[PDB]
Amino acid sequence: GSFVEMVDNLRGKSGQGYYVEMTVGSPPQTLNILVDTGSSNFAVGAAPHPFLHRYYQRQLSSTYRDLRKGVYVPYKWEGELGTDLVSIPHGPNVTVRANIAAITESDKFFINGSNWEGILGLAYAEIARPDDSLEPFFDSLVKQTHVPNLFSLQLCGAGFPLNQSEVLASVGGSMIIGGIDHSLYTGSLWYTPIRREWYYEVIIVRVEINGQDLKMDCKEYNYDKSIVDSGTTNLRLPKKVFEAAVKSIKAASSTEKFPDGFWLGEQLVCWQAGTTPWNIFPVISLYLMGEVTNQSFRITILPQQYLRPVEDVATSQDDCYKFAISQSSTGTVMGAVIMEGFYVVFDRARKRIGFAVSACHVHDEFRTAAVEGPFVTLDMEDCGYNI
Amino acid sequence: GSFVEMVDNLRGKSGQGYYVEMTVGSPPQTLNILVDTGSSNFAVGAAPHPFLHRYYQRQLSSTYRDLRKGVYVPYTQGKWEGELGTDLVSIPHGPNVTVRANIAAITESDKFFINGSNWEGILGLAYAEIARPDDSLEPFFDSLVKQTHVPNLFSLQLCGAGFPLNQSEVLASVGGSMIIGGIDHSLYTGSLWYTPIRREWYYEVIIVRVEINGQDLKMDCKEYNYDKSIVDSGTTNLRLPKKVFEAAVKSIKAASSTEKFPDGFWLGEQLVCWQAGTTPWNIFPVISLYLMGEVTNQSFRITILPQQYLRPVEDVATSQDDCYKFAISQSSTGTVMGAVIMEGFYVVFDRARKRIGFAVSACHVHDEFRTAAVEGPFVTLDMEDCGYN
Ligand SMILES: CN(Cc1cccc(CCc2cccnc2N)c1)Cc1ccco1
Ligand SMILES: CN(Cc1cccc(CCc2cccnc2N)c1)Cc1ccco1
Repeated sequence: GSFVEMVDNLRGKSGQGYYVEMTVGSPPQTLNILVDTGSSNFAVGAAPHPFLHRYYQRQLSSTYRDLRKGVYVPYKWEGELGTDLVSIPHGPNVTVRANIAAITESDKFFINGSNWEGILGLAYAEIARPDDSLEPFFDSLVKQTHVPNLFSLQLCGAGFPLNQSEVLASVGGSMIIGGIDHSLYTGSLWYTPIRREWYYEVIIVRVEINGQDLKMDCKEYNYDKSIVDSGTTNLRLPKKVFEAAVKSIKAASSTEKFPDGFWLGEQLVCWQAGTTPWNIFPVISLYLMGEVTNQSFRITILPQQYLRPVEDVATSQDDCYKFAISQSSTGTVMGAVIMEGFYVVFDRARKRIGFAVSACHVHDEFRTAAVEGPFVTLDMEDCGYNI
Repeated sequence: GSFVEMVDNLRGKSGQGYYVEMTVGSPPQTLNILVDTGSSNFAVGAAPHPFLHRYYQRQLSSTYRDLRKGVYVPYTQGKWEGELGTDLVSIPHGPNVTVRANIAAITESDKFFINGSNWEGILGLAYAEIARPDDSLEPFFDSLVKQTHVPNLFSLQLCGAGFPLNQSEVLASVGGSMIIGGIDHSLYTGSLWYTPIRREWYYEVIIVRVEINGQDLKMDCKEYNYDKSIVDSGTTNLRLPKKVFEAAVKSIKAASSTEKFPDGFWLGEQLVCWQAGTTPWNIFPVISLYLMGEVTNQSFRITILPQQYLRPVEDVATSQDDCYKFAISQSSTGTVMGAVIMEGFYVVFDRARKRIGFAVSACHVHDEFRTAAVEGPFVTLDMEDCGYN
């Protein structure tokens, strides 16, 4: 581990997000910021909100600069654009002037009890709002300092429910800015190409449930795109893929019958303390395009990743979970529960994303998550979707 | 001899299928249903789908009965997931009867419903042996015959227009006739020749000889029926077993050799266009399929023109050129006489006498020099050896 100052700098969980501490303004105003590889705007609460116990106060920063431009981002938050000096206390020892969207109005954005007051969009300018002329934070960081154009994320799910006090005192993972820390993973790093620089887009070429090929035209897996998104909780799949995957997961776990509400990801299922039947649920393997022509590799997750720990509505001693795989109308999304199984390297400089088994992934004595390769795979370019 | 209330009750085309109007539930819910002699399930869209502008709403039918059982039907050419039940069904332009039939309410489907075909369901007219999930689910036609006095027989006249039909034309055009319970003599010319239904599952028949412009393909006749030969209104092309397809394409290429076409054409994937009105029909050969007759050692033949095996398609430029796709393709499931072959003939599915009849269609496309034909008899020996076991 060569980046000890950034190791363990994250807090949070898959259901509400993982955040890093940042400071904005002069003198520095400390705020907790959601790490989101699925968006490209740095935006912070800048006005009182029932779910915020602190926010960015522009009139108290001597380095605040008003851009005299508004921005509306519906998913929903509205803000006022400006720039200010920004730092990451447990990160690179540098201060940069970055664009900041001061959130003045929001609907269903700030989550009661998540502990974050803003969002750090780490994707590319092409999807920045209002348009690509608003330089994203990481682009500003790299242009203004000597920090290498790469960051890596280790998101650590606890494997069990964390109450409001525990989630504030618990280490949720690491965001290494400008490098790769070898203590955060085991085995080798396998890289898949970033197809296009907007979202962190990748190409899935094969899907297996307990080794059984889902057998779908691989274009279906990336319809209309496949991205790595730390700002989303679930592994989400295109309608047709979700329907085929749920049917296969139900068949593999058929020794136990679960209510439709469970497979819809809406209702929790509980087992007597310590008896969760992990072994009846299948592992899921996603094969990704490799960097070598006709070569692919696979990442395999366990039900310990796709079943999300939740506190029983009775706070009992039962171990409960919600199914963390859901249908998508916007393509495949490898959300937080999938990233919790791996150390993910966003190698912007080499236009590639690396995956390695996470040193903090939850597993049991019989199975572990995996990143394995290589596999000979043909015509993988045809797996990509073109509008 | 004449069923005027059923004449012209079909719409559609070979590329997307021919459908008949049906009603399901109480009060009646109207739906366009694909006529398919290649399957045995009555299944209808029962949930929103981007290619469906209407679907069966079970909660609005007072006569809907839930069978509490699912059914999953996967086809390399389409897949659908459904919930089984029964309801009252009628065919507005068919027998004046109402039947309680099994209905698979389709809730999930993959590549089954096609954009712009205008049908929201499928009527499987074949036998119970191939009904899903098993033969205990009585097919619609079996229910119809058991519940009414309708004769156990139906006939199909599928009419190809000979040219592309645009989105509004195909909805206003008469695509043919499905005569339920009989035979209408105005739909064909000449005599009807019958071939035995070998076994009641698919409508299985036996081909005993194949000719391309009179030249015998000369293959062991068992190759033509490997592993079976069926009449299937549910698929577009004339499909031939790999070995037969390769020999047939070599012969059709040799007969049409005065003009060279890209391999993509012979793969049925790319169109070929000619200036308006100049399609060189005459350079393409007729294809003759000899079928086992009902008389011992007797066979007859049906002859198809390129006007049947070259399928009219609109040019990617909408130009005034006349364009087509080659409608003969390779099969791994035996010989399939699909829609383009049925467009040449009036086909009688005589279930009561376990036989299929063929007659030249009064609506088949041809030119002034050649016509489709159904002719016999021919002395043919050992025709039972042509069947695959
Ligand atoms: C839902 N999270 C909050 C939230 C709310 C609105 C927009 C965004 C970012 C934009 C976005 C929208 C939709 C999908 N992904 C995204 N990155 C994030 C919390 C979270 C992070 C990880 C898991 O839970
Ligand atoms: C391909 N048609 C739709 C469609 C799709 C999947 C299964 C089925 C029915 C089952 C079947 C499968 C394969 C061959 N024949 C069949 N009857 C029909 C449309 C059509 C009919 C005539 C020409 O285009």
